[PDB]
Amino acid sequence: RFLKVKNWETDVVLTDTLHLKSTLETGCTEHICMGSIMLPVRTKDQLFPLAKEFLDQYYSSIKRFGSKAHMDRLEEVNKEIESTSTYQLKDTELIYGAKHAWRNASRCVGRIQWSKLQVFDARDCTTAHGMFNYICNHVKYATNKGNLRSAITIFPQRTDGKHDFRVWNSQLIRYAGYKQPDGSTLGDPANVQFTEICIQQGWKAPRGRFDVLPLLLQANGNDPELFQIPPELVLEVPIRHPKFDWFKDLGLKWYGLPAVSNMLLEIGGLEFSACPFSGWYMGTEIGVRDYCDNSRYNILEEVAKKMDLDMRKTSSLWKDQALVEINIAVLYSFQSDKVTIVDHHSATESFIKHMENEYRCRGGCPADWVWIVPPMSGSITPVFHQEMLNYRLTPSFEYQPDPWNTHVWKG
Amino acid sequence: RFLKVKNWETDVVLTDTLHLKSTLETGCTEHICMGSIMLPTKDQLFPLAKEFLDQYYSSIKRFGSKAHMDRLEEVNKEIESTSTYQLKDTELIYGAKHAWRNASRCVGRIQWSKLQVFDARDCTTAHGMFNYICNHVKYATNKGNLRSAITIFPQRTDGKHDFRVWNSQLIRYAGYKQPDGSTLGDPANVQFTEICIQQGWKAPRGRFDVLPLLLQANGNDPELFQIPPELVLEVPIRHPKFDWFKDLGLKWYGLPAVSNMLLEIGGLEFSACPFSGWYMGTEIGVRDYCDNSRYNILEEVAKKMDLDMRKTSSLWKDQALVEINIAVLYSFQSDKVTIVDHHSATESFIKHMENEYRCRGGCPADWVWIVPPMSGSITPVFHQEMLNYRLTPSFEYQPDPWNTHVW
Ligand code: HEM
Ligand code: HEM
Ligand SMILES: Cc1cc(N)nc(CCc2cncc(C3CCN(C)CC3)c2)c1
Ligand SMILES: Cc1cc(N)nc(CCc2cncc(C3CCN(C)CC3)c2)c1
Ligand SMILES: C[C@H](O)[C@H](O)[C@H]1CNc2nc(N)[nH]c(=O)c2N1
Ligand SMILES: C[C@H](O)[C@H](O)[C@H]1CNc2nc(N)[nH]c(=O)c2N1
Ligand SMILES: [Zn+2]
Repeated sequence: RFLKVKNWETDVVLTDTLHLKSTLETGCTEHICMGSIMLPVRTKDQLFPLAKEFLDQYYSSIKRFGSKAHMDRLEEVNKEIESTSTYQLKDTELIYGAKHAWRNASRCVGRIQWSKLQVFDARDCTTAHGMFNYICNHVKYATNKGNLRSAITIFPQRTDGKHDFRVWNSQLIRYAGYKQPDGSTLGDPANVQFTEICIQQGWKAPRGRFDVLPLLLQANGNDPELFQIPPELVLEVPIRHPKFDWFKDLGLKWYGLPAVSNMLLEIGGLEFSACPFSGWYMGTEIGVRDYCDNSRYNILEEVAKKMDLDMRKTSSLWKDQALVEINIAVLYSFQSDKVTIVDHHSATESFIKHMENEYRCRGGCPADWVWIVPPMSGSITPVFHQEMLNYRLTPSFEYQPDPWNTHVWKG
Repeated sequence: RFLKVKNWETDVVLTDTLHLKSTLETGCTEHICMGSIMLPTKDQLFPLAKEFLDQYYSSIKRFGSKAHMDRLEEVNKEIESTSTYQLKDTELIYGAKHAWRNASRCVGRIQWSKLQVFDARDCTTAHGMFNYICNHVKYATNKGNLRSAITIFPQRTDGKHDFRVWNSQLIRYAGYKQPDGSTLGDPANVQFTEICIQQGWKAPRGRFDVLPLLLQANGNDPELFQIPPELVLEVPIRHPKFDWFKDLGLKWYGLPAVSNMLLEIGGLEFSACPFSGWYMGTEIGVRDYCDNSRYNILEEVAKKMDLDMRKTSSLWKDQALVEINIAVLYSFQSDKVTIVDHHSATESFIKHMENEYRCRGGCPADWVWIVPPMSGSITPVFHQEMLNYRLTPSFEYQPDPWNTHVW
């Protein structure tokens, strides 16, 4: 079966066959599209076909499909599954698997980079202290004094679901949020709940606007433990504007390393519940969402006041004008400090070439338009005009419930 | 089966039950989402009529009444005898308003119940269509104080006598491919312009030539008519700060009027049903002016602003974009021509969505189309989960008549 996508700007038409290999469900039906919905213990029974599907893909990729090495490996995994109810991946398979989960991530505009991922195998880790050390090393490697390098650290896979490894932080580096008795918020309002957990767990909060949160780390299903990332490993960038000298006095900064730590990595049916991964920022993530969402730092008003825009009616587009200047400032600041960042024009242009390359060589590139299009200037980027097909391939990154809602406290 | 949508900015959760009444298919499956794809008999007819009449009679609190039953009775007999049926004026008006109410890609639906419906089912000739369209244009324009309207021509019979407006919109600018290899005017309209010329249009070969109407009545060959120039309200574009902006020579038309869609009501198909409201600024300033395949003016504007266009990361494109959109809104407002900015429009839509969930159990919405083409996440619709599904009455796409027409 063949599906066509068209780019309405260029009239380029692509043909997808890769979607034939999709296994997971989308959330949509013939009667309803859930394309804008944010969020729409395995028996041996279900496990071997998942292992087999993965190993077949791995051996095809190395041009050894149907080799004795392939057949022996299937054999070895089958016996390991029937004996132990699970199986261990070889380092090569783990690396291939992590790269492909990223390659398959339909919400990621950065995927041109997918084959360049440093994989840190942390499957020998046993304690929260061990997790802390692994994560410090990931932060140091990935940051690389501002010359950012993509990396993932993979902690032991799920067993019975009662011994999960989890990073309780949604991201490795994030700022605390504090709810004031008057209802105002200090810091990042998005992180108020997690900040409260940390305080409850014994974190001494400085109560400032940009306090780096401690790591809350869970090993082997035990209660999580608090650790402070060494401040010297946390690279930050003071935000200033190239023309507006008052912009520095807004007191803004941000961290250099975007590192998602709350997702689950599925490879060959195995589940890696703790798998922090990082790349580098696209400017709009900070300049549009982190700074300008009403529910985040929400600085649009203050900035517009300082530019002396007409703020009496929305039709002066004061919000849009200020948004642009803020995003110029983010990019300017990171570039000036030689910290890797990419603008939304470059990134979406690179994505289009990646997507086209994927169609030619892979038969498709699953992509979620709602996430791929940047949160400002959408139609002056080429992804806006690109039809996309969203489907789910494995290996994959998946959402999982927040650990505080599901954890059984040992005490 | 009962679906929740969440607003991630406000934490407000709405519960959708309205989707369970949807009939038409989405293009999506359990295995693939096609949310970003632009274009994904007596026995057929009577259940469609019944479903429609049931919802009509429910709407006026007369469900299960004798008048309900009598009407249902009358329609069924008419279908058995004549193979089709005729809508009562009340039903036609109800259906048209609900087609708009159901348009999942329309951000302006808070206005849905305030629609002026012109019944042109008595029309028989292309000259008649022209008169009805001129009257629509003049009524809807109202000297700049725009009023939403639809004009509805006779319904499809055997499919061989279709009424069609060949134009995709009532008011649009011609496009001409030059020897220079460049494109003059609106590049999106080169093909249709060629058809106009082939049909005898004497083209002015300018950059903002209002296309003539190509009107098809009763399945006959389309005829050419020029909308009276004094009925096409246009706005010269200037900027409140940049004096040089007027020198770009830009203008646009005040009346957004879609003429290529098919209105389905009660299984009946109205293949000619031009409708109009008023513009949201970004339609002109972002898409019409800044799409690379349209008037594509970003570079010229950025140069006049003397921006550093060496690096993408200067965001010169984004800066020029905002100023272009400031000029559009300022120009329409200064000339007192109705227009809405994307902040006001999306704020209105959130209020509408909440009304619809509260009073109807849902509101079908296509996020890909609802979120404005600039400044997406600083508008509230960006943070609003939406469910997209197809309800009738509806506006549907239909094939362009020049690939259909047996001349
Ligand atoms: C190397 C440069 C990268 C860039 C420029 C980039 C860009 C982005 C952006 C802008 C988003 C949307 C994030 C948001 O809106 O919250 C995203 C999401 C995502 N990225 Fe990438 N990314 C990069 C690297 C990576 C890497 C190394 C991985 C994994 C190995 C990855 C996997 C994902 C996944 C799974 C999502 C969806 C996250 C979610 O649903 O919350 N990305 N990326
Ligand atoms: C009165 C103010 C109105 C506003 C502000 C408004 C706004 C919009 C906008 C911005 C779009 C997207 C158009 C595009 O991107 O090409 C749209 C689409 C649409 N509108 Fe509305 N509209 C209004 C009136 C109406 C009326 C009166 C009707 C019908 C009676 C209508 C039915 C539709 C339909 C069917 C679409 C989708 C068209 C397509 O798929 O090409 N709108 N509207
Ligand atoms: C690997 C990767 C690369 C990249 N450019 N961005 C990301 C997301 C980064 C990120 C960092 N801190 C916090 C977040 C939050 C912001 C608020 N969003 C609603 C959820 C993600 C996201 C990940
Ligand atoms: C009723 C209505 C209201 C409104 N604000 N916009 C519309 C869309 C109007 C419209 C007018 N001229 C041209 C177009 C084209 C622009 C290019 N698009 C690809 C197709 C639609 C659309 C319709
Ligand atoms: C409701 C909607 O799905 C939600 O606001 C989405 C839209 N697109 C997004 N796109 C990105 N990259 N990141 C996001 O968090 C979101 N949020
Ligand atoms: C491919 C994609 O669906 C296409 O570019 C869409 C995106 N969203 C849109 N939204 C509106 N309102 N109008 C459009 O023409 C489009 N085009
Ligand atoms: Zn879908």
